[PDB]
Amino acid sequence: GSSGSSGAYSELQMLSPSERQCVETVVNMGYSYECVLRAMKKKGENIEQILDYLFAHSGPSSG
Repeated sequence: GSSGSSGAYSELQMLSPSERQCVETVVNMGYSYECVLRAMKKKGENIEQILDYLFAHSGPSSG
């Protein structure tokens, strides 16, 4: 799912099924979209990772 050269941020608008779930997932866990988004593009594809990175920014609150 890619071809159009021009249009990067466009993805955000219509992310993929793997990215959407990633975001949504965490977003559901009780996180932000922007952060998660970045984290996702930072850590890539790996909730755990995104979580590890997220926590960093996020505050320590288990439960």
